[PDB]
Amino acid sequence: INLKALAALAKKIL
Repeated sequence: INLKALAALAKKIL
């Protein structure tokens, strides 16, 4: 999935 990549992406905002 690139949705939990998407959640990890919001996630890597800090």
